[PDB]
Parts: sequence; C-alpha cells; structure tokens
Amino acid sequence: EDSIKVVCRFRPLNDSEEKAGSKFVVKFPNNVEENCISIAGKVYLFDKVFKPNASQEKVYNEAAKSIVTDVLAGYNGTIFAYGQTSSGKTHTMEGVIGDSVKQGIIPRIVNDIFNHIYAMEVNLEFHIKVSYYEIYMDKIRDLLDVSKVNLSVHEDKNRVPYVKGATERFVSSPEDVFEVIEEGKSNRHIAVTNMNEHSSRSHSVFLINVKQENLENQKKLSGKLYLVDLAGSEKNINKSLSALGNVISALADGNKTHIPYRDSKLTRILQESLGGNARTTIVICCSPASFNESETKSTLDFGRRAKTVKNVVCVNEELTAEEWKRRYEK
Amino acid sequence: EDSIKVVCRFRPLNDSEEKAGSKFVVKFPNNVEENCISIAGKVYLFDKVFKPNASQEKVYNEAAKSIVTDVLAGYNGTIFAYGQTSSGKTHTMEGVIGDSVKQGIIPRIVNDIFNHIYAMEVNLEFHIKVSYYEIYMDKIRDLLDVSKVNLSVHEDKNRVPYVKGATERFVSSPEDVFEVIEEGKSNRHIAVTNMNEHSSRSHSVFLINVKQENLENQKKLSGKLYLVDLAGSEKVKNINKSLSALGNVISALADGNKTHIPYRDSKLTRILQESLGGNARTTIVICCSPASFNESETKSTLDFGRRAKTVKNVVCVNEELTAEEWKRRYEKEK
Ligand SMILES: Nc1ncnc2c1ncn2[C@@H]1O[C@H](COP(=O)(O)OP(=O)(O)O)[C@@H](O)[C@H]1O
Ligand SMILES: Nc1ncnc2c1ncn2[C@@H]1O[C@H](COP(=O)(O)OP(=O)(O)O)[C@@H](O)[C@H]1O
Ligand SMILES: [Mg+2]
Ligand SMILES: [Mg+2]
Repeated sequence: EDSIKVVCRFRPLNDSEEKAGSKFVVKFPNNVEENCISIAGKVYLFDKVFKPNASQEKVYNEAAKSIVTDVLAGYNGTIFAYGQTSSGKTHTMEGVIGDSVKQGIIPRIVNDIFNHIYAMEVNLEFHIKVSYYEIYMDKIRDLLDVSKVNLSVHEDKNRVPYVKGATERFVSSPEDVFEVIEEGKSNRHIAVTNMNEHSSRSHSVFLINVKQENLENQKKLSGKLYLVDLAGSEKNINKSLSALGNVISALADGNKTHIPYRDSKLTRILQESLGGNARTTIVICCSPASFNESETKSTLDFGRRAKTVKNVVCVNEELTAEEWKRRYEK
Repeated sequence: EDSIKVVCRFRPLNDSEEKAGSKFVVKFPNNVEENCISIAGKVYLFDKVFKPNASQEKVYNEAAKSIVTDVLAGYNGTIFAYGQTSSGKTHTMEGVIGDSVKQGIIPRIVNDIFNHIYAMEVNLEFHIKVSYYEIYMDKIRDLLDVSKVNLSVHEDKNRVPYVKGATERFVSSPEDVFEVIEEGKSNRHIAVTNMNEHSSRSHSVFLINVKQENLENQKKLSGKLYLVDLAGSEKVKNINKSLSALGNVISALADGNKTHIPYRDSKLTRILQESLGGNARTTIVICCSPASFNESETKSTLDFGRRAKTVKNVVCVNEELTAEEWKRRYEKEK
C-alpha cells in the first residue's frame, strides 16, 4: 500500500549552456503543494519539485524523509538518482563530502543514521555492514576489493536478490563509513582511462546493511538501505536502463507477475526496490536548458511512470523455523 | 483414518499350567481372514490372531513390517506388547537377539531398517539415535547410564511429550544397536532385588529416532519408533497406576469426550500420547495364556484389545520445513 516516491530536481543553467545559447525553459506552477513542472506543453506532478536554488539540506529533508527511521525499524529503503549525464545525479547523491552545506544525500544519511542510534533508548546491539560496488556493461566490480570483478547475483533463503562474494565491511562510526567511500572512490579509477566517461556509463551502488539485535527480546531486525547513482539515462541508450524502464512498465496497474527483473543485473539488485519489499524514492534530475528538452522530457516520462508503482512493505523480522511455525496459527 | 491396529497372540500351554491342571480353553474359528478367537465360548475379532505355533517371523511380517517403511517415509510408529505376566510380551518384542529364527520384533525391525537404508536408490543422509529406558512406579530410569534415575517429561515446540536428558546414542549398523540393547539389559539387573518381579512390574521402552536429509533437494523428514514392553496388565488392590491410566486414556478415546483425555495422569501415557489418538501409526500386540485358569485375566486383555482397536489416530508426514518455508505458510492465514 506504499507508492514509490518520486521527486524532481532541476539544476541551475550552467556555462556550456548560456554560452552555447540555451534558454531556461522550465516553469513551476504553484502551490502550495510545490510539486509541479511545465516544459514545452507537457505538465507533470510528483511528490516534490525542487527548483535550481533548492539546497542539499532541503532536498535531503524530503527525499530521505523516514528512511533512516524506517531502516532502524527494520524496513528496507532505497534512494536512487536517475537522469542524463551532467543533470546532477552525483551532486545529489554525493555532493561534496566534508562540506557541511554542499554535501549530498549519502553523507547526510550516514551522519543521520548514527545520531539516531545514539539518541535511541532501549539497549540494542547494531551490526552494520556496508558494500560499495559498480555495475558497468552489466558486469559487477567490487570497489572494496578489485580482484572480485564480474561478480554474480543469486537469490537467498527468502529469495531476495543479493550480490554474492562482495566485500561487506563492518563500521561503527561515520568516520568508518567515509573511509570506506574514499577507498571505493579510488579503486573505481583502477584501469579507468576517462573517469568522466566511465562513471557516466556505470552504476555506483552503495549499500548499508543494518542489523539490530534487542539484547532482551532476543528480537532480530534487519534493513537493507540502498543508495544508487545510475549511469546516465541519455540516448537506444544504456541497456540496464531499458531494463529499468521495462520493469517499471511491467508493474503498471496490477501487476506482480511476469516482471523482467532478470533482464539485467541492476534490476535484479533493485528487485525489492521496485515492486517488492522496500520504500523507494527516486530522484530524477534534469537540466533546465532548451537544448536538453527531449532528454528532460523522457526523464520526466520515466518519472511519470514510476510514480504510479506501489510496494509491498513490511518489517524484516528474523525468526527461527520453530517460531515462524507457531506465528502461523488461528 | 489410521485406526490403531490390534493383534492377538496366544502362546502354547506351559509346563506349570499343565501340572496345575489347566486346559486349553480357546478356539480359533477359521477364517481364512485369520482374525478371531473364541474363548469359552465368546468370540473376539482383531486385525490378526496368531495361534500358539506362529513363528516369530510370521508375527513380525504380519504385524510389524509396514512400520519400517512408514518411519522411512517420515511417519511415527509404535508397537507395544500388553498382557499378563508370563503371557509372552518379552518373547514377542525381544525374543532371542542372536537367533535368526527366535529373535523377535525389535531385532528384526532393526535389521529391516538398516537393510532398507542400505538399498535406498535416492541418496540420503540418515542419522539414527536410539534411547533406552524404564518406567517403574511413575519414575523413569535410563538403562544407558545409571547415574540418571528419575528423568523428567517435557513438552516441546510442536507438542511432544518427550524425556529430558535421556541418553541418545548415535547408531550406524544393527550390531551398533544390538550392543546398546545388551548395555541396557545388564544395566537393568541392578538397583533391583528380584528381576522377574521387577521386570513384570515395569515398562521397558526403546526409542529409535530416525532422521533423514535428502542430499539432492534437502527435503527433511523425521520418525520416532517406540518399541514398548509393558508391565503385566494384572491386578495381581494390586494393579498399576500406569496401566490404569492406559485403560482410562483408551476408554476416553473409545467414547465421544475429548474433553478430556487423562494423558497427564501418568508419565507412560504422556510418552505414548501421540501413539494413542495422536500422530503415529500404532500397533498393539495383546499376549495371552491359553490356560483355563487364566480365563478372567485373558478376557480383560481381550476387552482392552477390543477397546483399543476402535481408536482413530491423526497422522501426517513429519516434514521439517525450514524457517523461510514456514514464513509463507503463514501468509495462508494473514
Ligand atoms: N543543483 C545543482 N546546483 C549547483 N550545481 C550543480 C547542481 N547539479 C549539478 N551541478 C553541477 O553540474 C556539474 C555536473 O553535475 P553531476 O552531478 O556530476 O551530473 P551527473 O552526475 O548527473 O552526470 C557539476 O559541476 C555539478 O556540481
Ligand atoms: N509364542 C510363544 N511360543 C513359545 N513360547 C513362548 C511364547 N511366548 C512366550 N513363551 C515362553 O513363555 C515364557 C513367558 O515369556 P515372557 O515373554 O517372558 O512373558 P512376559 O509377557 O511376562 O514377558 C518364556 O519362558 C517364553 O520363553
Ligand atoms: Mg555522472
Ligand atoms: Mg516380562
């Protein structure tokens, strides 16, 4: 009963763009609900629309709303950034780590997780593991350990697609996690000639597995929290992105059956995120430039279609076979 | 619709019975179906009736065999011998272990089982544990290690009951079990003044817990085998608190009142809880002297038989589904 949240961010018109004679051609009819864009005769409504002067913090407050609360209550949650190259996926997911104002969703998330744990009463033992890898040309390289290239996907005991053989690092403070991110960022350069080119055509996948045990209940909860910065969505295209569209499309109205998750590694990893058991926000990012009109329009279409999709979401309680049997009676 | 199976065994007229001037007071009308006795001159019917010269083997095949393939199919099954002292319980359940012809139900079941395990076409990992203990005045003693008299009875996740902290010896071959049996047999002779009296007044129970994993698809199944030699059914007050509980449980199950069943009123009846009305396939073997002098005792053994055969057991395969599988089995309800 849980619509995928879709949130739309326009960046400021930049230089290449004024000086190549691109006009700013986007409007924001309002509202009051502040959730609407007009481009060249089309009109779109989402959960929020952010204007070029919207700050990382403001954006974080909407996009990452309950997610850390949710993940700490044992819900899976995901955020990913979708749109063409240079529209601001990385600015948004990452921004400038270390800069208070200019940092993006991931780092805020990270501080915000630990602050919540501290301020938490009830004595709970947190195991927190993190992974960081990329999908490029439908192949997975672990950024934490570059000998693990071309990794494979497999389903688990619950039949949830996970990436097998990937480094999972324990962490106990923000500084820990940031050290891991900085590790991954240089590893990504290994064998890479043009990083602008490489990262615009690959998916960066950041994963925070959050296990909690209550040291009285004996109650174990769990939450997978995925932060993803996609390959650029431009044209045709980049094939995991057709897969993403095809999965989105197949989820319309109804419909939980015959869904082409396997069409790509990406879409397998994101399986719960789209239709399954997670709360999912998507940030679509857009240029406001006239030159980018059709690319913007499709990003918005994609957005349009994805808004309508509803997830099947519950607490990930960790039970033994015995308990689950009993928990069944009426 | 697994009704408990009742089987009736008469043994030959014995030496002391003759000298004391007792006649054979029992006929076997044929049948054909081989299923009835008439005792001066009231008739009783059972699943099967064995004349004084039935061989061990015949008794085994015609009353036990099917239990071996059941437990291998993951069902619980139990066999017990009931009837007055001297009537042939121990001869039936045990016989003479060494002796290929004179051995009884226990060793043959054990042979049968390993053999079937040997020749299984599909590949399985089979773990077998046996337990071996004695009930005596509602007090459980472990024959595998005498450091434990007085063992508790506990429930479990499903329901059991089962006996806490009894020796469970892992076994791999018949000789493995035969040794364990010889272990409990000499370990019984001690803490005990006369054996015959003690024997006659106690229940001996043998459990074979039979666990299996299908290596190919990891499908898991379990089975318990209770092989019980009861105390003599005679008040000869002088009757047994466990036998009486047995009579009452069966009595309860023979009318319509469930609502309530006296299981708790004895340890014995708690162990045999699934065997009686619960989730196991149960065969009872009533043993009888054919001597005129025993006519009364014989008849109550018969009547107990006649009441037990009408009990219905409520059985299903003991599948051990994993956690994940149960989780969804519960989307059924909610
Ligand atoms: N909302 C924004 N405000 C200011 N500058 C931005 C914004 N979004 C993107 N930029 C700038 O645009 C350039 C490209 O953005 P980037 O996030 O790398 O695009 P993408 O990762 O989607 O290809 C970078 O200089 C970035 O800092
Ligand atoms: N079917 C039978 N055929 C021949 N002898 C038997 C048979 N059943 C019992 N006996 C003999 O009669 C005696 C009583 O056997 P037993 O099983 O000890 O009685 P109980 O019911 O007290 O255990 C033993 O000496 C045994 O060898
Ligand atoms: Mg990029
Ligand atoms: Mg005896």
